[PDB]
Amino acid sequence: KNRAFLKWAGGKYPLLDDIKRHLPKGECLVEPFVGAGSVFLNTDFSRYILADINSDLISLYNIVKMRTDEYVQAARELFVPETNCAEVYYQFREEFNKSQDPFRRAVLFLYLNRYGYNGLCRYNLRGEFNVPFGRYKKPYFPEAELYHFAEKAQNAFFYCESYADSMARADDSSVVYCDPPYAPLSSFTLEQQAHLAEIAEGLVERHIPVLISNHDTMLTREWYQRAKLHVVKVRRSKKVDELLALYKP
DNA sequence: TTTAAAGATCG
DNA sequence: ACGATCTTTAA
Ligand SMILES: Nc1ncnc2c1ncn2[C@@H]1O[C@H](CSCC[C@H](N)C(=O)O)[C@@H](O)[C@H]1O
Repeated sequence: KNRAFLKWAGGKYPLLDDIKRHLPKGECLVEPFVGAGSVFLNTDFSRYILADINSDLISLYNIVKMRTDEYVQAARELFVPETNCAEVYYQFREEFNKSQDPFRRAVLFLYLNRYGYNGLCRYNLRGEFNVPFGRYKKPYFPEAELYHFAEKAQNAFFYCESYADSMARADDSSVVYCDPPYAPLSSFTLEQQAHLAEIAEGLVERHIPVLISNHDTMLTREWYQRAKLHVVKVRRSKKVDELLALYKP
């Protein structure tokens, strides 16, 4: 199982085996919520359509793809012992929020992801990254993970857009996998959760397969009722299980 | 300016 | 999911 170079929510590494089992074969893979791209990095499709609402995330991916060697040499210089302290971290975080250069922002973004608190990605209403210092012993520089991403990305297109627009890029030879933000166990609204299901039912009706992963709750059962859903027992957090909704035509 | 409740901030 | 301290919202 290949590892992503970013710390990110929805790593789904223990679920990668289960996703691949229920993921239909196809020419292209559409991923509306790509995030760290663990599925993209652990599958074998000829083409990829990868999208996310996070503009920093998509901008980083393009730069890693198009300017690989340049980016790696610049980002590696930030992973040295003297950058592992609060004062330097908050200046880098400020430099990121004031930078207008996509390349420089992409470099700092990896630093903030690996040195930041719990690898979180948080913004205020001004679009300013405000995650505090993480205080780790020795943050890992994912050089191998970076180069592997860049190679894999040669057959991929990245778009910063909502799920509705990205899924509309799907043709007959494409498969769609969806990993939306988790459903409430007790932001991404409930309407969007149900909307995603509606669009999914549209694609199948049109001969495009769709696979959706989420928690196993009462709401997810109802949203994904028109799909041959399967369950997997991760069983921890009450104990909650993961639901895999498959819209096979 | 008053005001009570809600939302936003960021370590 | 935390919390002291900001800003916001409406009459
Ligand atoms: N409305 C939207 N349209 C497209 N992408 C979205 C979106 N809302 C959130 N996303 C992206 O989708 C990704 C989901 S990763 C979330 C995985 C898992 N469900 C969890 O909640 O932990 C995030 O990186 C986020 O940037």
